[PDB]
Formats: sequence, structure tokens, C-alpha cells
Amino acid sequence: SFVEMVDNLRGKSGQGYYVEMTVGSPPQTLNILVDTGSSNFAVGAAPHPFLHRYYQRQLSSTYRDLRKGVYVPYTQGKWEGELGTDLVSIPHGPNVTVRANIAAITESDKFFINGSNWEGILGLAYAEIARPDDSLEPFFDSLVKQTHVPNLFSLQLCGAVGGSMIIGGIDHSLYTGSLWYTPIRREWYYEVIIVRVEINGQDLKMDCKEYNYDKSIVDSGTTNLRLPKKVFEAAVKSIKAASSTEKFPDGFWLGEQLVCWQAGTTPWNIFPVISLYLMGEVTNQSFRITILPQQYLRPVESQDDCYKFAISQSSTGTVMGAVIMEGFYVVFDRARKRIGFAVSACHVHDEFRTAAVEGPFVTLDCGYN
Ligand SMILES: CC(C)[C@H](NC(=O)C[C@H](O)[C@H](COc1cc(F)cc(F)c1)NC(=O)c1cc(C(=O)N[C@H](C)c2ccccc2)cc(N(C)S(C)(=O)=O)c1)C(=O)Nc1cc(C(=O)O)cc(C(=O)O)c1
Repeated sequence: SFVEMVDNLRGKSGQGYYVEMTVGSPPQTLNILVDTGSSNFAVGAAPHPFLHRYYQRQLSSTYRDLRKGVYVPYTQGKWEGELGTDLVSIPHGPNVTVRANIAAITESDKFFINGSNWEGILGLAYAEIARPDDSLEPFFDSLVKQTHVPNLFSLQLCGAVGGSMIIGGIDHSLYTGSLWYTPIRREWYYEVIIVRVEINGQDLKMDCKEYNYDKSIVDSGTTNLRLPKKVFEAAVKSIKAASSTEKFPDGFWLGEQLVCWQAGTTPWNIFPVISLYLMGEVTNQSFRITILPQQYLRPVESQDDCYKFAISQSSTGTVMGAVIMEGFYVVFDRARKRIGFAVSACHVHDEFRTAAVEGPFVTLDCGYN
């Protein structure tokens, strides 16, 4: 109903945002990771060193085994298991219950995270990247087909963890400024197009096709801003440059090690802002999201302040992870093939620089084919 949905996501810093859900009759309560970079609904369905609870199909008078197996590889970990359907509802979501495909995770490899407090994954992307193939209708597609929930969801992910997932519409009480929309290039991943990248106003000077080699995606279930080999080296080089007045292990830039400062004395100001120019809704029109250092230096667990560098290389294209999403209010407007960004209530405060969604701007394409 909306207020009912605000603050429906928890997580522990750096381990992923989950929403509560229920599967089966009687209802079984599970914490489910919100993942826009995939398309399978899947829950642990067997004991595991990291699972404090799981799905027990036999205890469901509504479970229908589909007799198929399923394997899902992510960048990070992987799992396989048993396909089936069941009844699913979201306590602090809309007031509906839907029959949806469920993958019962029977074994997994580096998937579950110790102390993460979630036990499954909600893949909110399109059917074209469902496993085993696009015949396996994704939870959200079931939701819209089986009910009146509009084809739309929004994600307010908070840092410094909580946030909100508004299913079915836009809660205006949760963002300021205006919504800026970028076209979903193609309905598989949420694919978007980056037309320009700026660091403290310096242009990276690359052919805009490089920012999107071989795709750019918006993915609530990846931690980092991930950048293509070329773009990444160029960005690091500029962030290193602008902060060389300090010392870092040269593995810190690969994320393997931390940097520390004493409480309240982090030199935030020597870390540059990053600006991503996303393609607009009209010809030759952009807009930008600006990303503060408080966003790409993730705070990591003595009473010193320590940070991981949360920008990493990728060779499967750009991924606008939690790093990028945490500032902003993000609208996945499926009905209109577009992704909106506005600044969030829980945005990063700093008495000098602000994260912002701003525009319009102009340019003269940038997609990889
Ligand atoms: C099946 C596809 C839809 C699949 N989609 C995805 O992998 C993207 C998802 O968002 C996928 C889902 O989430 C997972 C969370 C886990 F804990 C484990 C895990 F395995 C996954 N995420 C990731 O792969 C991922 C998660 C994380 C990560 O840390 N996630 C945690 C839970 C999190 C923490 C804070 C905020 C939000 C989430 C990190 C990364 N990085 C590589 S990183 C270090 O940030 O740069 C990646 C995919 O693209 N698979 C695939 C991968 C590759 C490849 O990279 O090698 C190649 C292909 C292919 O066939 O083309 C297909």
C-alpha cells in the first residue's frame, strides 16, 4: 500500500539488501536478496553452514515439483537445484499472493554469505536471461500477469543497512528533485547507455562506446561500480592522481586490501566525484548522476576508520552496483522501457559536495553492437 512498503529492505553493510517473503502453505518466512542483475527466483532448500533456515517443500500442500533441474552461474558464486512452483507473497509488499516458479537450491558454491542473513534471491530482470531459458517466467512477470500490480518497481537503497522496494508504483514521498529517465536499451539485463564519464569535471576522453563495452547494466545485486578494462584503468589513474598526497598499498586499488584513518579524520575532500552521463529520453539529451567518495570507498569492519575501494574491473561491461544505487531513488519502469533516477532522502551528506541527479545536457551511437 506504500507507507506499508517504505523501509522493507534490510542488510548488513556490503552483504546485500533483502526483503522478507513467504513461500508455501502454511507460509514459510525467508529473507530474499533483491537482485536486478538476474531473473531466477531461488531459495536454499537444504541445510548449509550459512543458512539458519530454509525452504522445505514437503511441508507445503501447494508445492508442485516441475521435475526439471536448474543451474545458475553468477559472477561471484553459483548454484543448482530443483525447479517447481509455489505460492508466494510479500508481507511488506502488495497485498497479493501469486503462484511463481521457484528454484530449490540443493547445492551451491560461494553463493550464500556468512552472517548476511538472507536465504534466497529475487532476480528482477527479464525472461531473456532466465535459466534454463526464457520459458521460465520470472517472479515479477507472474506478479503482473496474475494480479493488478502495475508493471513497475522502485529501489531506494541506503548506505552508512536499509532501504525500500516499492512494488507497483512510485512513492513520491521518498525522493527530492525530479525523476530523470534513461531508456532500457533492451529487455534482458536492465541495460542502459552511458554517454560520458567525468572525474572532478575532467572528461575521460574515450569513445563513448568504451563506457558500454559490451553492455552497461543497473544491478542491485552487485556491490561495486564495475568498469570495462580501459575505462577502469583510466578512472583509477585519475583517482590515484587526485589523492597521491597520501599512501595506499598498490593492491588497495584492486580491492584486496584496506586503507585506514583515525576516527572522524578521513580526507574525503581529496577523493574526486564521479559523474556518469546517462542517455536521455529525447534526441541528443543526457542527464548525470554524480557519485561521491563516500560511495565508492565502502566502510569495512580496534577503533579506526577503514575502507575498501569499491570500483573494480570487469570484462563483461559496466555494472552500476549498489555503489551507484545507494545515493539515489531508482525506478525500474518496465511498462515504459525506462529507468528513472532521482536523489534520495537517505543520500550522502557532507558539508561540501552532494550526490545529485542533474540535467538536461546535450551531445552529438554509444551502444556496443
Ligand atoms: C545468470 C545471470 C543472470 C547472472 N547475473 C549475475 O551474475 C549478476 C547478479 O547481480 C549477481 C547476483 O548476486 C549474487 C550474490 C552473491 F552473494 C553470490 C552470487 F553468486 C550472486 N551478482 C554478482 O554476480 C555479484 C555480486 C556481488 C556481491 O557482493 N553481492 C552481494 C550479495 C551484495 C553486497 C552489497 C550490495 C549488494 C549485493 C559482487 C560482484 N562483484 C563481481 S563485485 C566484487 O562487486 O565487482 C558480483 C550472470 O550474468 N551470469 C553470468 C556471469 C558471467 C561471468 O561474469 O563470468 C558470464 C555469463 C555468461 O554466460 O555470459 C553469465
